[PDB]
Amino acid sequence: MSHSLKDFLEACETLGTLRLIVTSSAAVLEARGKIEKLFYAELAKGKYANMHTEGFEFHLNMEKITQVKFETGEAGNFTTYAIRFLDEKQESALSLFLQWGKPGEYEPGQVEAWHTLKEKYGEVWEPLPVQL
Amino acid sequence: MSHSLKDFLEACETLGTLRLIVTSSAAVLEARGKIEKLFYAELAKGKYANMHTEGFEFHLNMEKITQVKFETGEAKRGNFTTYAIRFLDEKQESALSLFLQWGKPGEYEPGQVEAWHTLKEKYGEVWEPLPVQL
Ligand SMILES: [Zn+2]
Ligand SMILES: [Zn+2]
Repeated sequence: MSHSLKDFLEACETLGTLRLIVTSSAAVLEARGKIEKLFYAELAKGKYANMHTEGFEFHLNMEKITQVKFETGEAGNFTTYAIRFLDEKQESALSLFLQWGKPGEYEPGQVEAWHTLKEKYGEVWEPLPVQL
Repeated sequence: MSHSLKDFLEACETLGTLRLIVTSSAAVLEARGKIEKLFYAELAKGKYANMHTEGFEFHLNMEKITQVKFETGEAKRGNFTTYAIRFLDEKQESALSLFLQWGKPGEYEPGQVEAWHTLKEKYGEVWEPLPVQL
């Protein structure tokens, strides 16, 4: 399965509140927010998807993402729902988790929206070449 | 010279609102907030500095930082001066950058830039963490 990473990122707006996770060699930042109002720009280093919210800013070099995977886990006694954006080394450059309110209480239709994306794009898939 | 990374992170509370930047191989996340209410924990992979706010959670493996550098830069959009603290790993790559958070372009909080220079003078423009201890 091969799909547009741009289309997919925009489609993540349907997931409601997310926990966006980016990890370096030594740090982790886990930001709470909804994906929306994405803007794109091409630079020397890559073709970027970008977001500016009140609490945080986000940039994704779409050209470096080789595969996207859906994943569930266990937290409390409840299921977690994640989407991983993997790089050439098969390491997660970005992870998106559905964000609950009180522990395990997801937003109405949120878990459904996640399954809808997984069914539409597939369990694991590779992005098509990026064109801005 | 060498200093305690723990003491340094505690001292960062004096810098007011920061912009915490963590970069992976392909993504950048920037979160706005003061470095305050830090808590430490020893995990399997090492001693971590952490923060929990409503908007974000932050974790730093202190044992992986080999060098810390103060840098004044210039913003791409605005052409205004930026003030950063970069936490380098063993590859001399920034595992975390803390920027003074600007309001309007080049606008900082009262005493904030002076506080950055004071911290820089106290720790040095480039310094190395001591073996991590809480
Ligand atoms: Zn940015
Ligand atoms: Zn966390």
